[PDB]
Amino acid sequence: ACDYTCGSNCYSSSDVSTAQAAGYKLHEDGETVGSNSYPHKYNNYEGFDFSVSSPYYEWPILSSGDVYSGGSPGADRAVFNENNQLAGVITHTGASGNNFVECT
Ligand SMILES: Nc1nc2c(ncn2[C@@H]2O[C@H](CO)[C@@H](O)[C@H]2OP(=O)(O)O)c(=O)[nH]1
Ligand SMILES: [Ca+2]
Ligand SMILES: [Ca+2]
Repeated sequence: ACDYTCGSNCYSSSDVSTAQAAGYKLHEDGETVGSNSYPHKYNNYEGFDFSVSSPYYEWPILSSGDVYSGGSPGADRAVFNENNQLAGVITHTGASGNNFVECT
């Protein structure tokens, strides 16, 4: 079973932990990858009810199981905060334009 389902994508907690660890490390070292410069601040325009404190940062999580390194980011994102706490897993899949909806 999936711990997180983003559209047709199935993720386990380990997938998210691995993605988050890579994103958080880049954030701490003040480095970014990809033309869209990940990881970067997530403003929460959507108004999701995150249970952890801000600031929030978004980092791509890939369906292939591979850690994002600069190519096409896809539709799914792991959102973490300054204390390395997972805020949530979101996706553009099933959402209009560049909006996000939460993964179930
Ligand atoms: N939809 C959305 N985009 C955000 C948010 N925070 C930052 N962004 C960025 O604002 C712009 C319009 O959505 C994009 O550059 C998007 O970045 P990403 O495209 O890298 O997610 C947010 O809370 N919601
Ligand atoms: Ca997996
Ligand atoms: Ca692989």
